[PDB]
Amino acid sequence: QSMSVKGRIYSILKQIGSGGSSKVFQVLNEKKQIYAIKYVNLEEADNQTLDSYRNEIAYLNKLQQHSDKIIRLYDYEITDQYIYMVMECGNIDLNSWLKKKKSIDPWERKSYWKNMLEAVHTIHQHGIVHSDLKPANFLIVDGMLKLIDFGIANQMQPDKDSQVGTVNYMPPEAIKDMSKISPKSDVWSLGCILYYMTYGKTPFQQIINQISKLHAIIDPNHEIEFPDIPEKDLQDVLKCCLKRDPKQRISIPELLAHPYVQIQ
Ligand SMILES: COc1ccc(Nc2cc3c(-c4cnn(C)c4)cccc3cn2)c(OC)c1
Repeated sequence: QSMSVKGRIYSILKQIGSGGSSKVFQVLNEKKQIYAIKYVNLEEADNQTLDSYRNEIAYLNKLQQHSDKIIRLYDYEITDQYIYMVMECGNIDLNSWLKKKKSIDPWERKSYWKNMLEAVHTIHQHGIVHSDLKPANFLIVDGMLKLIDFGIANQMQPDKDSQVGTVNYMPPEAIKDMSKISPKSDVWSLGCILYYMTYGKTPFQQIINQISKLHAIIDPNHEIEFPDIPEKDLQDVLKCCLKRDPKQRISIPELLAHPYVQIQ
């Protein structure tokens, strides 16, 4: 099968992912260049869902010129029935990659981390707080990590359980506030991803019961374990990201001036 976007024809190689009323396909243009096209079916979409997709497209377009750590959006077609977004095609998402890998290279972990900070910092500059960061929001595109979405609309999974979620990256202030959400909330989630890339587990994964897990995340008495590692700077980053008090938690601008990101 093939699809048309702004008078340009793309042939479908395969479906990469799905989630709700959206599908992502690996496609080729006439010159045999690879792209990823995101198709959103708007036929059963409520005003709230519509506005979320409009807001996600607007921010992707706006952020193109600000950072190359944001996934490229080349073109799009939006009607009342559907949305087509032509984007750069990545090799794999970070969650699928972390599930495969037995061990991560220290240099690779540092380079990916730098990319994540730059991408998240860019959205923060524009007043966006993602609030739902997790490895699946990151795409590996020829050695560099790029942010795929802004947490504004529907997330997707590779191609399966539509019920699947994770509270493993959720910050304490988001749970306590039941507005406490700030850029600091994304620092905690990034901290959890880096903790996963360092210890091979998220800080609270060992807790089965979801209620108990949420209780441990907000409990000041539940001490997060930071076992000794050769990179002392990395250990400091982790501890600074995973402070329960968001006022005491490190900021992204400070994380970008950290020895861990700036020094070999
Ligand atoms: C698990 O296997 C794969 C994961 C990702 C890719 N690339 C890819 C995924 C994209 C997703 C998306 C879809 N699902 N997720 C989690 C992100 C959205 C938007 C653009 C994308 C561009 N490129 C892939 O391409 C061969 C294979």
